[PDB]
Amino acid sequence: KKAIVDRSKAYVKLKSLGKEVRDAGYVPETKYVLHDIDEEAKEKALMHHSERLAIAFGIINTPPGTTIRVMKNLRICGDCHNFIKILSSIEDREIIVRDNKRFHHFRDGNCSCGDYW
Ligand SMILES: [Zn+2]
Ligand SMILES: [Zn+2]
Ligand SMILES: [Zn+2]
Repeated sequence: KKAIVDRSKAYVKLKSLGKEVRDAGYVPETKYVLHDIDEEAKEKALMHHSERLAIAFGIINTPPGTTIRVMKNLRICGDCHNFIKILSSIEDREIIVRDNKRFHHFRDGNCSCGDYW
């Protein structure tokens, strides 16, 4: 209930981050979203990938510059990998996403996996 409030705050930050990461050169690859829905809804479906929501929550919940550490039991999709790389170029935080195979260390617009995962 109050946890729904934490989610709400993450979705709000995500919208903000979405605009800035777009300004930084992120272009959402919506050809991936296999639903008979409009382009805006497809872009929202990608923005709402849970690793983005968890990163947005980490950013509002921690002091500026704090390393963000997110764990996802599933592989990070190509679109999230691009989004988080670009976010790491404009947010002065190390962002670490642990997926099913590795620790993706996003720093300064690069990932430690070299985009091969
Ligand atoms: Zn889907
Ligand atoms: Zn994704
Ligand atoms: Zn990576």
